[PDB]
Amino acid sequence: SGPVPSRARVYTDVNTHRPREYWDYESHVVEWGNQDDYQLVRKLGRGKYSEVFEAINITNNEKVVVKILKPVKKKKIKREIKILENLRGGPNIITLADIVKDPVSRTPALVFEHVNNTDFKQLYQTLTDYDIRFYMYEILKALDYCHSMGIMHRDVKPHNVMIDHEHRKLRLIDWGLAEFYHPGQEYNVRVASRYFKGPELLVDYQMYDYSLDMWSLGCMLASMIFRKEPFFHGHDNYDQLVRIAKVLGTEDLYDYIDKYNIELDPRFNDILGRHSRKRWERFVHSENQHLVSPEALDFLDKLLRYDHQSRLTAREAMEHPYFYTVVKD
Ligand SMILES: COc1ccc(C(=O)Nc2ncc(-c3ccc(C(=O)O)cc3)s2)cc1
Repeated sequence: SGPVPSRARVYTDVNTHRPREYWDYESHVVEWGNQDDYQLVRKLGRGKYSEVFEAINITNNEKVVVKILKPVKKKKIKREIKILENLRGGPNIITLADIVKDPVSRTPALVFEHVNNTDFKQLYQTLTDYDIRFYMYEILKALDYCHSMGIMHRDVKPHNVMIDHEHRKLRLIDWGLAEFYHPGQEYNVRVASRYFKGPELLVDYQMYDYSLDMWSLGCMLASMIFRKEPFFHGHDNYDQLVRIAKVLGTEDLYDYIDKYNIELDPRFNDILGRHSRKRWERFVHSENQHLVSPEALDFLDKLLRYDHQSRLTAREAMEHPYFYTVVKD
């Protein structure tokens, strides 16, 4: 008879108590840098709505990355910009070193610090058990910081986690989907990579929060220790939830939907079927045991939970024994 509302259990009113210019990006006035200080070197990846290039600051010969914002909606540009500024300086948060525009065209471009990212398409291998705990911990720092600042990343995935292994340097990037958290707001469930979409999104529950991001984190932790990227590999959004259900089980999935009085599509109930909750051990093998430990499994199990309200906060996660060595260090 109607979805049960929900609210973040932590940092719930973080933006409510701040000045109106902090989250009101629509009124944010941008200060422009000088476009002529940069020269594009080569195109990297791509994207819909943006063109990313490796570049060089002609003033200091320093490498930099430039994201040209293609014709879209100024609000979206204002949102990412305001967010990037609000987070500037945060631990492991990509640094927005400048903002420029074509004086004639008006086409906006975001200049970021450069990261000599180690090729991930085949790197998470040499990554030792300690390397994972370390980087996971570092990713946690960024999340707790951004969440602390009332902001949801919404696109946590391996591609948005730049890593310069040689320098043990990590950065969380592309805040293109990030949004400000305001208790009781209904958000767009169509964010984040499919393999990293949380149950809440998959069942169309819109009143979600920061917890979306630890689920995505949990997915990354899984793929990393079990050496299966992506861990949950669905064909489409519907199948994505089936992949999760085959691991976490259907009973818990149904208690969750029941709890929030969520209505699922009829056909969806047919494809979910019936599955038992499998034990994580079931996924460990000779090629990934060195990365798996009891602590890792306990931590992962506390991240990957249907009910977003029951997931660990980034802060609580940084306290898990899995990180004993890292912290100690
Ligand atoms: C193989 O060596 C490599 C060295 C460097 C790179 C590379 O892309 N470096 C990069 N450094 C920073 C990058 C970056 C890309 C997008 C965004 C955003 O917020 O949208 C922010 C920062 S990309 C890629 C490969």
